[PDB]
Amino acid sequence: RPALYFCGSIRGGREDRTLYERIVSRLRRFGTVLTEHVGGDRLIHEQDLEWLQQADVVVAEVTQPSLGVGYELGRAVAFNKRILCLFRPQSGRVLSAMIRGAADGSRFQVWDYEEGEVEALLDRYFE
Amino acid sequence: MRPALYFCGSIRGGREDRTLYERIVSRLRRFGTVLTEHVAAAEGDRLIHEQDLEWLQQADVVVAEVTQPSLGVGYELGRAVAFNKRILCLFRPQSGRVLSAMIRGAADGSRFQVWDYEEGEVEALLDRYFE
Ligand SMILES: O=P(O)(O)OC[C@H]1C[NH2+]C[C@@H]1O
Ligand SMILES: O=P(O)(O)OC[C@H]1C[NH2+]C[C@@H]1O
Repeated sequence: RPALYFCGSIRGGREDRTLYERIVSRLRRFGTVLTEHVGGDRLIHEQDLEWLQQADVVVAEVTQPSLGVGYELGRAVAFNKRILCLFRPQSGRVLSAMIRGAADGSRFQVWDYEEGEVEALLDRYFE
Repeated sequence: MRPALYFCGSIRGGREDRTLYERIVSRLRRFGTVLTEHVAAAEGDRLIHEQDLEWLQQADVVVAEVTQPSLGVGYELGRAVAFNKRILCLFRPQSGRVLSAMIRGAADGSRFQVWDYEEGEVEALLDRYFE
């Protein structure tokens, strides 16, 4: 059972907070989830990085633009983590080229999806 | 040999601050070679990622305007930290936003600096850091 780290916008905005709760709930079926979503900012940075380094898979919902989500993904790539990013084209946004373009299709995957189907998608990824 | 400076700022996260980014890039060009995806208005995704990452890896200093939330800007900063780069981040409290804890909290006051500023003062701030 993998250790899972979940990334999603907070100070970038909480528009997708309910969807993040669904994602985290489904991820908890497959492994232990660490996430901020359940001094000062230095402590948050250190704690989030600690949990990210411990994870077997980093899962990020990348629809809402966020510096912190991007930063976590950049650190995760440099740590050579297995990464799953989830993006909703129905938002009308174009996903950052730095995230879409970082994908290699194996270790770093980016999946476009419709909101209602996120649980099934996670089921498929996590077998 | 001119110092190599990489400039980060939101694009697909939103172009609200694009005119300000042109001012920053123009000032940075006084101090060294500027590498950036940003193009002055008067002038696939894997290709963009690889090109921007190569420029970042080749830079001495990474300068980011971090007021507009952006996945790409954050990703570049994360890669830059792991690449052992010197980093300067610029944030405007007049936006009313609370800057991401991952950026504010990554600061160490020397090789990763985060400065709050007012828009009309950005050239003077850059002159201070680079002189
Ligand atoms: O506050 P931000 O939106 O910039 O970043 C939030 C992400 C970074 N750390 C926790 C969460 O995944
Ligand atoms: O499109 P985004 O906002 O996600 O990211 C833009 C930054 C990432 N690469 C160029 C620029 O600095």
